[PDB]
Amino acid sequence: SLLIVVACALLDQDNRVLLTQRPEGKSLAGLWEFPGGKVEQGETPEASLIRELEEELGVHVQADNLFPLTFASHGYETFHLLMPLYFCSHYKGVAQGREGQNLKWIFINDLDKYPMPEADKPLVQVLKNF
Ligand SMILES: [Mg+2]
Repeated sequence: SLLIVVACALLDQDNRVLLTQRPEGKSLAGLWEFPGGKVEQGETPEASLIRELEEELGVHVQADNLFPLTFASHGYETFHLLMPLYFCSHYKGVAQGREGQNLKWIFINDLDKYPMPEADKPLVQVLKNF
């Protein structure tokens, strides 16, 4: 019924945020989005995000370095999405697409230049003003 997904705005030395794009596979190029994933049973939201970032990007993050920013809340035909967004400017590893996905570091004021899922878009506005 209610799906909880956590996401992260990873910030580099130059105030670029990382967006990722699923591979084109057998059809067309997908949308740009914040890295993240489902919050699973027996995991805190922070644990889930930390694991997602390590699985997807080989980026290593400490819970004390994840800061709540905002959340999105979005109705779909068959479930409700609640999506907490964290920011993180202190992490270890070099982001690489470990699941064959595409990576793009984008200056914060430029994020709304890129096609993004409808749910991710209010989150972009919050990032610009912070
Ligand atoms: Mg994942």
